Amino acid sequence: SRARVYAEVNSLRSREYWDYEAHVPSWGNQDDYQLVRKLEVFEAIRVVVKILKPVKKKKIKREVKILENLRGGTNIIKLIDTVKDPVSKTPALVFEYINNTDFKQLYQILTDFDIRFYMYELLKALDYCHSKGIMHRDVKPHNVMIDHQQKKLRLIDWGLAEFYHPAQEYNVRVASRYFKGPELLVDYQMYDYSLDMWSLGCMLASMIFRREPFFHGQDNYDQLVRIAKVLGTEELYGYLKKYHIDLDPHFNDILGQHSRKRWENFIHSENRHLVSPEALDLLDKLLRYDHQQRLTAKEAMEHPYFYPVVKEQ
Ligand SMILES: O=C1C=C2C[C@]3(O)COc4c(ccc(O)c4O)C3=C2C=C1O
Ligand SMILES: [Cl-]
Repeated sequence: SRARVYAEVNSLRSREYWDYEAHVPSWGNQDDYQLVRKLEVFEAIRVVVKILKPVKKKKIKREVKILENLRGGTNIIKLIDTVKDPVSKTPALVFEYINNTDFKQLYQILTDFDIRFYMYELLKALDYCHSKGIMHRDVKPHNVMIDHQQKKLRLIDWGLAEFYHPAQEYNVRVASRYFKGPELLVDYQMYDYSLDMWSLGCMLASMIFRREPFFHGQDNYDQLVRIAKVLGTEELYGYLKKYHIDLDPHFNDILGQHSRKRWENFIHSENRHLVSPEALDLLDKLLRYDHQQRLTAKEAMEHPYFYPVVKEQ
């Protein structure tokens, strides 16, 4: 399997780009930054300070190299410095301050324009990083930072983000349960930037249908079952057949007969305004079992759904 876009990007670049094992950060004095408040992560002297956890050294390079690569990115959060504590020789990331407004409080008040705006802003981010050979693997509304007064956005926490090298197999052990795409739930390693487009999409469902999460699996197997109830099982099975995927025996007695529903099955009085058939066209093109069948980040910014947002640019 391969990416429809940006697939060579890293290959055409100096090894130094994407070989993070070879990265050597300069760690600075965290005494430049004092605890003000806690979010883990803290606010400080403004900034936000991330204390890297009991994590292997290799995992840390990957997140610094990637943040430097994406420095100067549209709607991508930015790194002011990487530091350590004098007494505590533990590594630390320090980011620009965005004045957050927790998505659970801010989603319920969104207008059918707010949604496309903030989704457009997300796609600006995802496409930019997809164009640098990096894939996020952790797009949830938690990692989507918004300032509704400022109407700014930042995609955050690149703790999990990996460089894309074609035909490379990746850990299927990433992302949050609700925003995991089918590739992760059926143990398929040869995934790419499409994953984030499932993530994003999943969030689209939530924003216009106000069912948050949209796919609320109660375990990791159920998370695929929950998806088969919308998208249908036959279309699922064909997807597995195509990529010659071994289906774990536990899925045997928990899928069965399921039908492609109508994305309109999810409209009701409370969400009526927020749905437009342009939302329901993009959305379909975004939530497809087959990672390759899915919209790219670019093709998405082109969907009609955003014609109202491009107009006021
Ligand atoms: O891994 C993380 C995790 C967070 C959690 C979180 O604290 C959310 O809230 C934030 C923020 C950063 C700046 C900011 O201004 C803000 O409000 C966050 C992060 C950045 C990261 O890289
Ligand atoms: Cl990983």
